[PDB]
Amino acid sequence: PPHGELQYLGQIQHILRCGVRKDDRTGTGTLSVFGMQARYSLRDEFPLLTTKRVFWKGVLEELLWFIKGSTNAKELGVGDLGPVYGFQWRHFGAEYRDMESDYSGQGVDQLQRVIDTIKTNPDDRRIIMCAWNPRDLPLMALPPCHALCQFYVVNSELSCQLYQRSGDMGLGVPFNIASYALLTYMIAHITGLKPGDFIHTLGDAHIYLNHIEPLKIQLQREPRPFPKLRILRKVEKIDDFKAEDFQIEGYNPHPTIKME
Amino acid sequence: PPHGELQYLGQIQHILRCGVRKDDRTGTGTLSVFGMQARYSLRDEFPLLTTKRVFWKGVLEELLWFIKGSTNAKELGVGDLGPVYGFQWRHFGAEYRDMESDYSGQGVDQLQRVIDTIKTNPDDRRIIMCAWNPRDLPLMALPPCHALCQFYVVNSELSCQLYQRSGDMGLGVPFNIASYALLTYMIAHITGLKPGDFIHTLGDAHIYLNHIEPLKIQLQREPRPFPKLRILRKVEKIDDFKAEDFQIEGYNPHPTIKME
Repeated sequence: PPHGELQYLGQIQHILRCGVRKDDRTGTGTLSVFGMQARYSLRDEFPLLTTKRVFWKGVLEELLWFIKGSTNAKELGVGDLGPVYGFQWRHFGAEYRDMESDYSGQGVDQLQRVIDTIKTNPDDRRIIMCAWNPRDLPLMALPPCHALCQFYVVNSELSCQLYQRSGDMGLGVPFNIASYALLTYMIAHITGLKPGDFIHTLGDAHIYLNHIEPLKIQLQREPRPFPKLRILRKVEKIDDFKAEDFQIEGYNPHPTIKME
Repeated sequence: PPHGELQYLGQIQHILRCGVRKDDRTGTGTLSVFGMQARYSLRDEFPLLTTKRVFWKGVLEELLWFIKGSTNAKELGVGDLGPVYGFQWRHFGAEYRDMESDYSGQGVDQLQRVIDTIKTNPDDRRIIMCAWNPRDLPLMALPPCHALCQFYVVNSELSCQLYQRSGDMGLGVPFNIASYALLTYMIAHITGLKPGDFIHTLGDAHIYLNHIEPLKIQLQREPRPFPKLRILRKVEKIDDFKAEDFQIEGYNPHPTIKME
């Protein structure tokens, strides 16, 4: 039964060997492969990658920030931004005044809707929440999402598939694996389900040119067993979670790699 | 270099062996796996599956119908429906009167937008068109799409990833592989690119209980080389394509299997 992180490492190795040169928005070079997918078990372990130390404290704090629906840059330590992955998760489509305003009952609450659907119809094939890159929002009518998150329930287990239209394999991907796995753990918890799988799918999976040498070194590292994630308290509403409620156990990573 | 159809067949075999019982909307039973992906080359071949005869005539005619943006059931042979995968592809968000009405310049033209972005910025990570199941549209505010299609360009090749939130593996999937491969061929053609890969990703990948025995028989069949798809004329606008313009060559399928 091979370690899940071997998928991530093989994807890296695949982009290095077979990726094509392609520029991003800013004209910065990448090696790119289109279409990738990996599956991480959430059953009695937590996919916090071990071939480098992943910034767990930042993962947790930024997810809790997003769950608050905040547009206050200063509320997050790891300023009116307008809409961001929080305002869209909790107040989807509501007309935005300022970050201090009262948005209660305004717009679609995509996150509460996912949780309520899990509890009203676990078979539903439509348990879907999307996030937008803020910069796309004024660019065009009906802009595409950056990321779509689909949940799935069978046998009292909650799985999650995250589809991102692009994925920065060196910096963003390890961080997003941990972030959506954590979201799945929180949702499973409040809905009385057990976490099942996290599945990560990408469109443009890329490695920035300046990350090649650090990733080549990362690839020489053998994964250690994944840690465990324990929630320390019985928590009722998704808004009630605090950073204090979570303990990562048995995390034995290789050293930090700075990318970038 | 294994035949691409071996992916489809292994996915079938995987759901039969490892799928969990799960009911659909109507309470009809399936075996289900969450999260799957396969990649089909579009380079000098066309992924029209060969372990059964796929209804190519219907694939082509229904795609041409969708591209017209029609809501006239009778215009398709393989009645005012309101919004359907055509009205959303061509007139996304426009207020719908009746099927005979003039919708020119009304709503977002997702399909023309994809084509125009390919030609104005081939590096764009946002070349995305979505489709909705008509029945979801009045159910809630901001309903989830049924399917998201992302295009990708590198080295003068056009690839396409289709993510569907659920996929009926026996009936719908072979048909959708051919449909999006064909769309990729048409778009590649008008943008002066070569088709690259079609990547098919699913959320709830399922086999209806009544399809088990026919699929078990299908699995005993060896794939033949894929056919070729030739476009017979130089075509300029996506609206100009006619069924007459397309010829499938070298298609040598095993017999039709009726599912259901």
